[PDB]
Amino acid sequence: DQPLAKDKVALLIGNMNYREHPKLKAPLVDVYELTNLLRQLDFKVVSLLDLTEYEMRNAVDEFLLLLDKGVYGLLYYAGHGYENFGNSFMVPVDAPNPYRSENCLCVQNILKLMQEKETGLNVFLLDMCRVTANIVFGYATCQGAEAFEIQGLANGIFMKFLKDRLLEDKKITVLLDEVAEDMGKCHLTKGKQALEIRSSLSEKRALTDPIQEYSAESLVRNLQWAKAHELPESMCLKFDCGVQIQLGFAAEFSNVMIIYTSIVYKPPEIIMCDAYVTDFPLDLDIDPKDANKGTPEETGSYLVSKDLPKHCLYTRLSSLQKLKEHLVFTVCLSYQYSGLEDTVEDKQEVNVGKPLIAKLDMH
Amino acid sequence: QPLAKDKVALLIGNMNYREHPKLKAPLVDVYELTNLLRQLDFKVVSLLDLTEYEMRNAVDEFLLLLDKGVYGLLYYAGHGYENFGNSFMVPVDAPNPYRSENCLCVQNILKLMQEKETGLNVFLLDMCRVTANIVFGYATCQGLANGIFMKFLKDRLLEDKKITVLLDEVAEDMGKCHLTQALEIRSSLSEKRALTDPIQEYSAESLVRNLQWAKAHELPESMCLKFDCGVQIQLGFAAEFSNVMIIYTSIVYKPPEIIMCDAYVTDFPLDLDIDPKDANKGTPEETGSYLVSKDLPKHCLYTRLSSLQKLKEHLVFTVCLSYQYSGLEDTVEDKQEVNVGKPLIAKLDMHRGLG
Ligand SMILES: NCc1cnn(-c2ccc(NC(=O)N[C@H]3COc4ccc(Br)cc4C3)cc2Cl)c1
Ligand SMILES: NCc1cnn(-c2ccc(NC(=O)N[C@H]3COc4ccc(Br)cc4C3)cc2Cl)c1
Repeated sequence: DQPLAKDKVALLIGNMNYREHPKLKAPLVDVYELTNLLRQLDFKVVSLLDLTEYEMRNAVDEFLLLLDKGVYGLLYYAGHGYENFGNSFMVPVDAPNPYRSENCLCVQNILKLMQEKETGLNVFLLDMCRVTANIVFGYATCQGAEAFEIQGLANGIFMKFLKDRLLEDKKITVLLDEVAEDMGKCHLTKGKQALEIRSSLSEKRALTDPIQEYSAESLVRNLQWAKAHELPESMCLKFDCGVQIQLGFAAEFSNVMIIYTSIVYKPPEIIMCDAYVTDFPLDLDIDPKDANKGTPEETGSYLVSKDLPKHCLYTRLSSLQKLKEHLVFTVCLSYQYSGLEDTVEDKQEVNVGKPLIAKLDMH
Repeated sequence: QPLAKDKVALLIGNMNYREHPKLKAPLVDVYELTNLLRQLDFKVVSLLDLTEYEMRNAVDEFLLLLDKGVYGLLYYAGHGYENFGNSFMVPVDAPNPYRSENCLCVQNILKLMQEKETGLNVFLLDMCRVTANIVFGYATCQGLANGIFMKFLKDRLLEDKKITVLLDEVAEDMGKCHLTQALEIRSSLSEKRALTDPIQEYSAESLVRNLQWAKAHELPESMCLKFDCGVQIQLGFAAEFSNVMIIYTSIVYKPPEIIMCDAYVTDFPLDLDIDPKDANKGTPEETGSYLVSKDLPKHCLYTRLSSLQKLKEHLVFTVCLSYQYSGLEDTVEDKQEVNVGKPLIAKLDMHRGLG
């Protein structure tokens, strides 16, 4: 008979900007594409980029609390990893050089924590660069870039093959076995990408299984998702000179938001009219040289450009998990009247609350 | 179509532990898996009750057969345990409590297998609590019936399907059955390999594998022993396992002037540790032998030699005859020493120590 999911939840972590290790590029595109594919399969997804050790530990611990009886969970990690004494570790962006196991997340410890859950299906996919829980563990490993090799937005090897099979209505073990076979058919993969599948799945479970809504347990999961996806409402700021500026917000990842400013009305007597954002909380570590760009791409934002209106100034806030209080910042306006030489200045402070992952209370 | 350069298998079943509870399922499970693998054209060596050094030597010699393109299968049934995320196979001489140093680390064996250019490497653990293409089945459980794992495995093993798909079906059958025992499958298989793939020989490498198999399966020829009194006794040999041979005696001819006579075997090498109270039985079952009873003639006396891996030199033993002439009261005794060479696993030259 048809297997069903009580619910479907997923946590995706992509680490790229390492303080003491080579920077990676594939986790950005891989996490974004996997988020959209899992959304088509009706997963409630939280996707985080560039997490420190404590951030990673807190995110995994909170994901594990959602794993009630019958729930389908998926944890995906892309970034640096390593093996030591038969144990594999996920490397956070603040890890020292050389790698110390105390500063990394032990994959085996997470599998043991998952083993204690009564989940319908638990999928743990590691895309690293070097009474049953129904756990399926996909361990993909690739070599680090060659220092003297020639290096757009390309997918990593594993995600390239996984995205072609992930939407299939087949048992997840069968599906991953097909992925391993596709990679074995390619000669370019033969020495640069490996895949090991560990499974204790005893039932025909698939990511496409339907979901079985007003219970407290169900509401807790919906509420965590809803908070993590909450963007500030758009604001129309009215200045004394008559100029009106709209402040817009778009989501790229659960901890990455794009802010844009647009001139909605400029009185005829005003010619120059620059609106820009400033005074961001110090926790976010925003470099002002990268804020107020003429295009979203100049802020390092390539994936949500479709959902952004043109003729704005864009700013990328990419460390929202470090925001411990409300997001308070300033919108400055620098303008010049027709027939006059001096530039006039004005500003207003805005409070847009706790956006996206920050709504879950960061500590 | 995928092909195997050759198909080799080593099956170990541990039951009679010195310091741990005795097990029964490995006897039946090893025997049944041997016959199924033989139908799939595997060259199989199946050993029972191995000590630490015996297990290490057998695994090391099995790993030497794993040349490029070969399909290997290693099966272990017996006590096992997990410690620090590592699993260990427990030999019959292991002390209590368990120790990593006295047991075989499963992960160390997987690492040794990882270095081979095998076409397919299957490692199945049935425990009681150029890629290598490794598929690892890890079954754990907490009376002549099969063990749980082998019961489900034997219904699927002969299928012409990819070994990973086949083991996934086994895990699903156990998940349906209320009776069930856990199963974890670890795989790095990137090609469509199956135990049913055909074998693709006169090369030296091919001949080395055939020779190891041939030696491990060599039984002594049947013998007709002729005694001075005219009595003739036929001595027979049957294989139950690679280290377990059944010996049987029968009176083929008794001269009319001999009113009664009995024959029996004695003086086995001390390495074999044969208890004479268990030898010369009227039925094979009384010797602890019930799997090969079909291939044994009736009305013989049976003796089970079950530790052939401990035989260092030729198997030399005595056939005694006690008889009585018609018209006489006293019983006449006679005996003949018999040398049957090194049978089965003993033909591979058994030694003290490691390597
Ligand atoms: N530097 C400051 C700092 C230190 N720690 N943290 C921190 C604390 C808490 C979290 N919590 C979190 O991610 N919760 C998610 C887990 O994934 C899913 C998946 C599905 C659904 Br439905 C809901 C959720 C909820 C994250 C962080 Cl990064 C910040
Ligand atoms: N206490 C005395 C003592 C100590 N060590 N040993 C000992 C030494 C060597 C072996 N060698 C062994 O079993 N070789 C087999 C391995 O499996 C296969 C599989 C397929 C084919 Br084709 C051929 C073979 C050859 C066994 C033992 Cl028990 C005895």
